Amino acid sequence: GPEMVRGQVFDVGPRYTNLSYIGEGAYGMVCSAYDNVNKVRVAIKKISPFEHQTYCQRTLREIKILLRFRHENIIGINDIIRAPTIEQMKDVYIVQDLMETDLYKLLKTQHLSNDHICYFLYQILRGLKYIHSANVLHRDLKPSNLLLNTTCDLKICDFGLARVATEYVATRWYRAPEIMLNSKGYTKSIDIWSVGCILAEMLSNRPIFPGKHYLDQLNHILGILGSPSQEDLNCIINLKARNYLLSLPHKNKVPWNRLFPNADSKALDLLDKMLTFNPHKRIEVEQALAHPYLEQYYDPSDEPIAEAPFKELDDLPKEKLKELIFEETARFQPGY
Ligand SMILES: Nc1ncnc2c1ncn2[C@@H]1O[C@H](COP(=O)(O)OP(=O)(O)NP(=O)(O)O)[C@@H](O)[C@H]1O
Ligand SMILES: *[C@@H]1[C@@H](C(=O)OC(C)(C)C)C(=O)CC[C@]1(C)C(=O)OC
Repeated sequence: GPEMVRGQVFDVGPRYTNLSYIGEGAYGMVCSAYDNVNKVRVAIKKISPFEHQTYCQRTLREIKILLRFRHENIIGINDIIRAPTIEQMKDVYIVQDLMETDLYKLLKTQHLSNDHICYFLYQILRGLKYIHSANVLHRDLKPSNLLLNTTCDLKICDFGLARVATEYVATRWYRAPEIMLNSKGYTKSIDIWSVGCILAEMLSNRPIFPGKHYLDQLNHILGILGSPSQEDLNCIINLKARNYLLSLPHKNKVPWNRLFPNADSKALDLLDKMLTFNPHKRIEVEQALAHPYLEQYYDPSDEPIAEAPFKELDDLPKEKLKELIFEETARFQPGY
């Protein structure tokens, strides 16, 4: 019958065999496998989203975007397996290139040198430059979706929340303050904040803004950035959120070099421009790439961009979204 892993059906044979559990997100279970047709190792993510409108959104968005992106620092989709009829389709298997680990797992075991922080940071921004050039926001960057192979190549993954320029997630320590405040008008700078948070974690092997909920999270951010300036306050669109922040006790800014006393000063300069409360003043991806911290790797001629930008699913019921997912995956079926 179907192949099985940890008591879960992984029906991807006969082409894909030798499944080995890797890990699990909040939505997908991921295995390595062997592709007997191309004679290569792959990863396969199983998702079962059709009972939940929000899971269907995640699935459709990830498939749609990843199939149009092609970049060394972004995971590609090789193949997609699902049932030959929509009525039988309950699971979707997304076949991707196999990576060895992710930044979350690496940081649990290793303290990175500065040269490795620069390289990983550069690869993040190089992928993000292409993403943002397509007018796409990733919106959920975090260490666990920064995949790594043995050659230390880095590929961004997990585009279920991506959108052209929310919902429950397993972590929001990497979310920009405006996400927790304004609740609308999200820009490319929200990704830059997330990258700033990842840079900080690579510098200390600890998350910079942990917190049990949004309120606690904002207190962590404010406890380091200090109370928002007048100009900062004006860039908050929702007046009730602005009044909330006005209600909090005053907080002084903690100098970055007190938090990271041994870090390279160039790294902290870039971190400061990334973890800027005001999204309009936050450094942009191409400016970050050209920052002196990254001069060993910066090479605009080898930092490609998308040919052209992309240019809604919240209203669609889950039955409509399942039709759309069936349609989007037909190109991997025989007889399309
Ligand atoms: N192509 C891949 N190669 C190797 N490991 C992978 C690959 N894709 C995912 N993983 C691992 O599997 C984990 C879960 O993948 P992910 O795509 O984030 O699942 P998700 O449930 O859909 N979203 P999330 O809950 O945010 O993690 C990742 O954090 C990696 O550890
Ligand atoms: C990284 C070093 C390494 O072992 O990578 C990790 C797995 C620890 C991240 C190494 O062996 C020499 C230098 C590299 C390859 C590197 O990327 O330097 C820029």
